[PDB]
Amino acid sequence: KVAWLRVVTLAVAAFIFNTTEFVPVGLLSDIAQSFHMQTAQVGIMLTIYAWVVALMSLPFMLMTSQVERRKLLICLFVVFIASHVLSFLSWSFTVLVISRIGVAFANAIFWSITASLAIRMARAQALSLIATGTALAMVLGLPLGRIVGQYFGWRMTFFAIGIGALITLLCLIKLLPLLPLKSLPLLFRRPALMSIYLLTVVVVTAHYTAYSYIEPFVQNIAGFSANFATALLLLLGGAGIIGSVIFGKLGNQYASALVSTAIALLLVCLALLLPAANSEIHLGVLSIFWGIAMMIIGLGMQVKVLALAPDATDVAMALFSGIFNIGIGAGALVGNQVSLHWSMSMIGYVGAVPAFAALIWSIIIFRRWPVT
Ligand SMILES: CCCCCCCCCO[C@@H]1O[C@H](CO)[C@@H](O)[C@H](O)[C@H]1O
Ligand SMILES: CCCCCCCCCO[C@@H]1O[C@H](CO)[C@@H](O)[C@H](O)[C@H]1O
Repeated sequence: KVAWLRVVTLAVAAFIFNTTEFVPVGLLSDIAQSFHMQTAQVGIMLTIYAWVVALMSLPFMLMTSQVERRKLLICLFVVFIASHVLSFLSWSFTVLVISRIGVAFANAIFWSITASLAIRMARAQALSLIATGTALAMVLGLPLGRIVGQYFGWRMTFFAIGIGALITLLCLIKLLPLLPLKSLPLLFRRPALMSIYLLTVVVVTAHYTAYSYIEPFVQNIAGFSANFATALLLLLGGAGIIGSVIFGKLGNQYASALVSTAIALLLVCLALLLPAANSEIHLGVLSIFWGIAMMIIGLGMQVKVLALAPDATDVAMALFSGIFNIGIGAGALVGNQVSLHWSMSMIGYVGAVPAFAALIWSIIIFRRWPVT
């Protein structure tokens, strides 16, 4: 009953925390406009947010292992809210980026403890309540947040996100009850696990070289309307939900085959992004594949990480999330460079290189370790 109420207030927080990671992709120009930059330069806020989560997610999780979670959640929420107020009234791109380092700290801690808190209250579908909040962040959180950005501006988008957290924080204060390192070398010494981390960083770099700049790409390269970009992002968000269900149905026994097929499919979408940019329905139909491909890739490797480190899922997850974010920041940076020094239309072809590498690498490591 109220058990459900608290797992539910956890899911709305998941949705809120994931939406703010996502929304900069759909406010890049709006943000660029307010600070007089080209849209690609704004990509630095993505790199910098993702690398701070990466370098901190494993350290943060350890240092906060002895803190009771209700006290922990409140502090991370306070940091989160304060940071979004700071994004709203930020007086320089530098101040905006500094606010984004603040939200990165809260996110890093927040994803440490949120699955554990979901299972503590009654369980398997208590966990799916946290995932569906992520899911909603994808198909609703990012698209709606862009629409708010277009009407009210990007600052109000960040301001609204913090207010929602604040409302969520208060529900958590009423609803929450009292909530009372040596694995790295062993995990390092598992080449099958290390190979998945390697795969993860390469393939995520591939995807985010293009995905980070899809908004300026759609409007300034494909030259479609601002509202076409918003629809594409809902397609991608809904395509991700689609990929999420096929994986959930066949992932436990076809994860390797699913991962490599999805990587092949992602490679193909990257290479055909600029060619498909002349037809709005080609881009829209491409993005449906793109969205399906990338979410199957991400969950397949997450399931490999679990299958390879059941003895230490916490640090393995902290490691997986960390290296996943390194690929996020690398994708934005490479995308940033291809856009500034070459052009944003090669964004699809440059992302294709590492996606190809990752394909071959996936094909190799699944031959070498085929039973999980
Ligand atoms: C080419 C070397 C092989 C790389 C394979 C990646 C697994 C080892 C990297 O772990 C490191 O752990 C640190 C924890 O703070 C972070 O800096 C970041 O998570 C990550 O880099
Ligand atoms: C952070 C992105 C910059 C790194 C460059 C991406 C390449 C990493 C892919 O791995 C390598 O691809 C080789 C191609 O020959 C394979 O032969 C080799 O097996 C494998 O080690």
